Amino acid sequence: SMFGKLREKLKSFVKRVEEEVEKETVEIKEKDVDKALDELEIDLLEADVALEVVDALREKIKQKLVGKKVRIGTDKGKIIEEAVKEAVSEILETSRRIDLIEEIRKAEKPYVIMFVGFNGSGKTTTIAKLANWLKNHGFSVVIAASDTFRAGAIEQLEEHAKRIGVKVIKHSYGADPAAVAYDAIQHAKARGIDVVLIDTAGRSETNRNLMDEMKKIARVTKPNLVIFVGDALAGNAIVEQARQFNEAVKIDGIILTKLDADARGGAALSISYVIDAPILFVGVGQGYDDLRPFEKEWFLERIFG
Amino acid sequence: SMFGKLREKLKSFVKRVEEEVEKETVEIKEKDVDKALDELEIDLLEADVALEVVDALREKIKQKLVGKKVRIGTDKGKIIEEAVKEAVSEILETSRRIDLIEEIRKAEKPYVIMFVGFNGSGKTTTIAKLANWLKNHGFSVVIAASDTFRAGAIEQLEEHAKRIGVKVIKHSYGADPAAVAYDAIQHAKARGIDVVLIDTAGRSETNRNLMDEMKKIARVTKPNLVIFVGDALAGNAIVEQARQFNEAVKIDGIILTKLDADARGGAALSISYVIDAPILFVGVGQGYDDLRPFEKEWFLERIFG
Amino acid sequence: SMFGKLREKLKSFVKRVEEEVEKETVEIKEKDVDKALDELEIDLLEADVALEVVDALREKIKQKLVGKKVRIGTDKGKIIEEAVKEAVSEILETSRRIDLIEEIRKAEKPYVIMFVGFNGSGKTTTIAKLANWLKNHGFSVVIAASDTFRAGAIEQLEEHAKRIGVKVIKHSYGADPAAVAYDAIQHAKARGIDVVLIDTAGRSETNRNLMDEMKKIARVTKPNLVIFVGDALAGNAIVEQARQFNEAVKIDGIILTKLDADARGGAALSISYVIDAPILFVGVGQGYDDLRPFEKEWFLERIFG
Amino acid sequence: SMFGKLREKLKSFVKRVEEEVEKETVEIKEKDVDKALDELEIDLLEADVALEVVDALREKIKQKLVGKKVRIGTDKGKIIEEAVKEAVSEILETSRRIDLIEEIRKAEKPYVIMFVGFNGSGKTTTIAKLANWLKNHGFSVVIAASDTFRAGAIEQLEEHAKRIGVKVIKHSYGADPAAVAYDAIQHAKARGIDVVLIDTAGRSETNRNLMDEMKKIARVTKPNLVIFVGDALAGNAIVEQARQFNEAVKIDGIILTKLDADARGGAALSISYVIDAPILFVGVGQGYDDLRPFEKEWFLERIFG
Amino acid sequence: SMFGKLREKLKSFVKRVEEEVEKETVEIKEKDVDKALDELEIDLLEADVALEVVDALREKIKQKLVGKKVRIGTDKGKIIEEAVKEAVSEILETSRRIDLIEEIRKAEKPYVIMFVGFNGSGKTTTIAKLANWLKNHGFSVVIAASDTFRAGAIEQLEEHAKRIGVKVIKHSYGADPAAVAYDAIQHAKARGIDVVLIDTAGRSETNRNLMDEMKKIARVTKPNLVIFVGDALAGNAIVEQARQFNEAVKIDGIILTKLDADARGGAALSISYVIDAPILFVGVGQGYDDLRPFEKEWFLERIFG
Amino acid sequence: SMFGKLREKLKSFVKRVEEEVEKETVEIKEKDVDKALDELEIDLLEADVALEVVDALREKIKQKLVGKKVRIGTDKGKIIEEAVKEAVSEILETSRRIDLIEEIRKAEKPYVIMFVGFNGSGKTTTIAKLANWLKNHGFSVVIAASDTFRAGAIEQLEEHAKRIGVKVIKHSYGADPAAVAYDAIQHAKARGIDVVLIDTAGRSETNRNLMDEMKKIARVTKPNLVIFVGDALAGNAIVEQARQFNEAVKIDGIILTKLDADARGGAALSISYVIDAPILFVGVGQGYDDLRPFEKEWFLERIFG
Repeated sequence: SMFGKLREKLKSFVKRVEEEVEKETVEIKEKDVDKALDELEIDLLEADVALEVVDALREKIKQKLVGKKVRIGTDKGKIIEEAVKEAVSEILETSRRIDLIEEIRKAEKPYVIMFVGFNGSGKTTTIAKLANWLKNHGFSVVIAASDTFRAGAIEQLEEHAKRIGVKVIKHSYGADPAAVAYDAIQHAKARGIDVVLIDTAGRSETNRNLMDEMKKIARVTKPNLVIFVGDALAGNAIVEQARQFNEAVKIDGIILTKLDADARGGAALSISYVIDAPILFVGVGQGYDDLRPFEKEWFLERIFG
Repeated sequence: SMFGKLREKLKSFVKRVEEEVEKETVEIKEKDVDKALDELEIDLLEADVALEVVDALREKIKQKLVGKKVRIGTDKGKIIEEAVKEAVSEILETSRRIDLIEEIRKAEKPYVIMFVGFNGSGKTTTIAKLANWLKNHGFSVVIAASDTFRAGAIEQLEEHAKRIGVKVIKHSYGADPAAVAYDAIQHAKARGIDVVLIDTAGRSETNRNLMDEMKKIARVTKPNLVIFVGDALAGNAIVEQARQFNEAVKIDGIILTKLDADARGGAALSISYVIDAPILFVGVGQGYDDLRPFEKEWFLERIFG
Repeated sequence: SMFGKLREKLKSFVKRVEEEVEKETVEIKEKDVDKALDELEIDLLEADVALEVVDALREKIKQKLVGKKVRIGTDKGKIIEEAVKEAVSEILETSRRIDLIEEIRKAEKPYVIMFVGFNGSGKTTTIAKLANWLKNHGFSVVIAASDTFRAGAIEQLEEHAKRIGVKVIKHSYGADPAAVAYDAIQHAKARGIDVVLIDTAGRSETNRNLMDEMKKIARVTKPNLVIFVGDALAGNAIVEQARQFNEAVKIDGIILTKLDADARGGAALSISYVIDAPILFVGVGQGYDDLRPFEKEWFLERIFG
Repeated sequence: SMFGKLREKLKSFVKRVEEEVEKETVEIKEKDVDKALDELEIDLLEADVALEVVDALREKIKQKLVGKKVRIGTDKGKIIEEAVKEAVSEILETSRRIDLIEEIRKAEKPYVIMFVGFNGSGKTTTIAKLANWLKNHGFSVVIAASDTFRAGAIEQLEEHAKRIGVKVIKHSYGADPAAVAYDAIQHAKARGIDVVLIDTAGRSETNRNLMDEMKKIARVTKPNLVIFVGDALAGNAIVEQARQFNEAVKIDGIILTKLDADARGGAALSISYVIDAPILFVGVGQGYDDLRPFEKEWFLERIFG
Repeated sequence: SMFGKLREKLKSFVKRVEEEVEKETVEIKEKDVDKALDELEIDLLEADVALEVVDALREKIKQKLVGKKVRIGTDKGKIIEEAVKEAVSEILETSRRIDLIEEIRKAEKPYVIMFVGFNGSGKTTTIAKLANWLKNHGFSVVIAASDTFRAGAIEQLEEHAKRIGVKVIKHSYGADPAAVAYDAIQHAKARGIDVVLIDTAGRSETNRNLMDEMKKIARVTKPNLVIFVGDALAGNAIVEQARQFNEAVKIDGIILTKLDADARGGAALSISYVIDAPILFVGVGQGYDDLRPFEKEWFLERIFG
Repeated sequence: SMFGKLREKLKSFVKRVEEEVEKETVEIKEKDVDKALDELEIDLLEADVALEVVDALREKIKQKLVGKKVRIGTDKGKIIEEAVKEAVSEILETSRRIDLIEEIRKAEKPYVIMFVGFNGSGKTTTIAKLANWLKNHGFSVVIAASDTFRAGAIEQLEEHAKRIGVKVIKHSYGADPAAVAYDAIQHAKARGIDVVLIDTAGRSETNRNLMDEMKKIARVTKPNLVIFVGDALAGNAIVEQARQFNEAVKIDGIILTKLDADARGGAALSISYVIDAPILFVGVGQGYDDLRPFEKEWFLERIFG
């Protein structure tokens, strides 16, 4: 339940190599892994795995399995499957990890966090849930409603924020996004508020280019942290989405929403490696505590079942 | 908390009439109500109230207040406010009510329900929640995944449906929507399943007009019930959305999502009167039981505080 | 200078018939006019003349010229050219004429005028100029800024209106258009203002269909007069534009802008006949008094030079 | 090779009924055909067969098979397969047939033919090929280039037409389509030309609605025959395309292009029944003689293999 | 009347600092200006002032006011208001000024001027008005109609140009823009004409990218001067518009239209600083002489009232 | 028949220079060629010739004709016309030529060829025709159907490929393009197939940028050869189309389709010079052998007649 397509293709690679070892102590032949890896590349490409992740996986798996001897009679599966597990693990932990709580505590207040992402990414609810998480840890929070052309989205943010006791700074419909965020930062300075979260637009407006707007807000607010948020069910999209954003304003961390429904998993496996930024939180449900700090070992076990 | 703009404008009308009675047993003069009602019309139009609802409100309020005597010394507010309450109540209960459970029990199985609405309406999660509600009442359910160009939306539906034990009938990406629904109906016939719910597209596709597609599915599946679903936060939209749908395929019932965040309320007040269909359920939160059967008196008290 | 293409094609028809009379008292033969009229139809169609106007012209010209004798030696040109002049004149004066000033004087105040047209039609400046014209005639005027998504257009209207002493009623960006117009009508009632002019949107908005919006405003404001405004330089467009509008809300009168630059003239010749509404004013320049009451004889002489 | 999906689903229905007869002189039971027909409906809907054709097929097949006795030992397949063949045949020959050559011979010249269809339908090459076919039969032809915003398409038409000795009437880029066609008709009158073919636009232009333009051309040219052309490979499209066109201007005949590559066949099977117009020619290749007069028996044998 | 929002926010900053000096010879404290400047930044951002202009203003105002002593009893307002005036003045006069008349006189003829800007900028009428201005100064002028897909715009240009005696070089609808401009330059060489003005497209065409087209015309015509034209009422737009253009072809000078109606003023204040090009002319009305050479002191007094 | 506009403008330049020599052994004066070349530049720009080709032509023609003496009485035309012929010839043969057959023979199999181009370019039929050409030369071929969102285009490719005995590798609708191509390369390795041809998308998809997709496929498949295909009738387009593609992935060779209908010829003359890649094949008809290897001398004679 989760990552089925990715898991099934990884298992099919283990079984192919195991066949070669059966027909065949014996040694695992490079020619045999090369062939099976060619089939795996086809499968992973169709499962939304980025090429550079496919290439890194080939490199790691080859280096781990070529030269290896299967003591005749033992359990092949686990030797081969152990190389694959290690390869996958290594591509997850490439990005330098970030301890949000320690970064905030040690920083001069307010710690300001800018969110980027396209509409449908789950950005607005993520911000409310993160505000709640921060408060449960003893931090005060204020939210800047800089998504100024979506009255509906702001109403929804306002309703979630009232419930958990965090203030939303907003101006009138169509206001300048950067002015709203700068306003929230001043308000936070005056009240000794620990963290400012910036809710941004997720689509261009008439003569207001999305990437240009993100650069302006970044220049105006000088964020401590830029977080990309992406919808895991949009497999064929999130990685290219994060590439565009990263190109306008460097991404520090990633949050993936609706991960519990992600039956594929190639994009989720790839994004951290490609963007070179750690996954900080995963959304795994519709309740507030359904935003969990990312746990590598939990992720790995969901991939391998 | 909810319907603030609507409530504030209704209260401002009560206060204006009360002023007239104070400056002024005295009698409440038609000229005085007419004037205050002109100001109310301006206010309700800016709060997304449909004109025909504004007109019905004027007619009812006028008929209830003109000729009425305020015993000098008593409480004016409650006499005037009582007319307004009755007027609003009468526009809510214009549509003939539908008892879903009794309609299903008495019908030949399967009872088939077609949903219509644009993307963003909350249609997909509503269907899962309604399936859950039906099961809690002893009905078996199957879902037809006829929204065949949204792989992400279907994954999400599949995940919710597995959790509550209802089967999803789906075909491959881009399949014919009507064929999927007809497939689910046959499957339901074979297994003695009580209810079939049809999850439809919410946007046009290249050479596949949304309204034309809805007519085809209706003709193919002959639904017992057609339910429009609409997002309450899209005040300026839901009523015109339902008008278009009603025009292609007659709407029997309405479900409004995200009502807990609706700080305005004019559209929600209007939609049943305009479409001449009862509101069956309201979405008031992110949990499954956050889809509640519509309760008129609860609604009225949320409007008047 | 003006209407050159139309004039040149009409003259070319006169010359062709005159040739036939020369080669040939003699009589003007129906076969000869029929042939020359076939060539004229080709020419007028390429000059934006609507088919039903082409057909009416053929019918009138044929009836006027067939059977007619040219006294051999006289001036042919003027006999033939006189039929054409009469035909053109008759298609201009098909619509029942409207005396705006007498309609206003005799009406119960305020007299309300709704304008319709697509952006680029010159609608906004036309309204200011008409307000000025009305004031020069002793009428008080107020303008409703119901084009609520164009901040730039409203600024421009505000600036023109301040200069001539007329008040503009406006709400905030994105407000409900009908509420603004109803507001201006109440304001006019309170101040004894003679005329209300309604400045409307000229393009659809996200989930706000232009024709649907025009019907709502009409229902809310119950205008005495609906005026279509169109840009004469958009030859291939204005007639179809007016057809669409007429279909949603009946057009009473037409104003054509930028007529002084119209080197073609087929559309301007056609529009009144097709819509069955008189041209009330023509825009012939950039100054305020460059909006002139339509004068049939002036128009005819501009066509024939 | 051709119509594989349609054929495979029809065969699968025959085999299901045959199973029922085997497990089971015996008689073919209505309950058995009903069930198998429910599965066929699912299959035909997914193969682009229109519902009303699915319904007519059910009606005919049921009437032909219910009550029928299979003499025990004989060949079931052919009895059942014979009913299906007859049903399919009857839906092909519903429209009254048109003998183009006899219609032209008996008509007053020029016989004018207007073509309608969206770009990509193969309309432009079809017109050239039909012109060639007409000439091989002794008719003179002229082509009106009324697709006036596609310089590339007209160049291609001009090149094909020069090769077969037919004249193309064209004006300058962006000219009025109706004026071009009326021009070609006059030219044809003057030269005693038998047939005029009108090449029309296949997409809307800025302020020039496609259906409105088609009505204008029809009114101006008064065609003897209106031919819809459609691309068979656009299965999910051609029927709705023809519906729209038929709605603006009644369709007399249909030509389907690229039929040799049509591996599906549901739309091609349906279109004549739905539009109530005969298929006149099929395009089965890239050479000029690859436009063949439609032959019902050839079509049937391609469907059944 | 003009620049009200900008003026009101600048005045509100003066009053805040003056309060601090009152509550408080005294000295003006940096902490006090810093605070008030933070509020000013919020206000100027919402008034369309570009960030780099906000930053330059902060830098200049701080440097001018910090350390300054208010002789107790004197007029504070004027000391503070004088710093602000100087700051604003310095951001206006950052770009090196251009004397158009002297540049033309001293140049080898023809002096060629290319205009860039999006449709709605007022580009076409600006060119006619500038041609008139040049002629009033003794220069001969020719206009290249390189906006070849807007027949309406060219008609309007032709009409204005005939009135003032300047020739328009134009080709047929849809012609190559660069060929038209090169044609006008040759024509000017042959007739000893002093100045060529190039009227360009203001929107992309099917497969004709606007910026790519501007580079081609620049390469073909080698202009002496490139002028950006922008509509002042499009506050949220002109600066980004000029950035894009500047990026494809370097801008030498700016003309702002409809400045008399500009009730905001932040964009108009910013554009010269951001683009590093002087404002050459302002449009302040609908008559020909309503295009005025830019006058810094007039501008400043309109800002401060 | 072909290249008429280009030829006519080149001839008009020869005649102008010849006039100068007549009015005038005499010598051909640089001033005379300069003038006539200015007129030629206007003409070639309007015929879709790229500026850098216009510039190279001027440079070559000037160098060849200036200083040249016409022996008085001889044939001027041929001396001048000979310079022009040489100039045109030199711009055609600027790109280093490619012998496809020798490149394939000498390469390690499979030789992989990636095609790029926008829809409507004739890419899909070109690939089938090239496959046929390769087979007639003794090479085995496989086609990768990487244009995965066009079911119709793939059906057509499948039908052409079956006829000539080449296999098409395809996956399901909407599959990952790069995975399909990598699949075809593995299949080719296993069967000893000489050449792999990659059929790519020609338009962007929702969140799948065309140029980004082309880079991915190139990275995944490491093609030996990248071929741009372009439609000659799209004069105003192909050169900019090839520029964009070249920018994402370097173009090695060009194929121009529908050249037999190209009545203009400026773009076809320019493209090789601008892209710095040879034309490998021209499409001159609808049959398979209507894809001809490019022949410079044949091309030149078609240009000059």
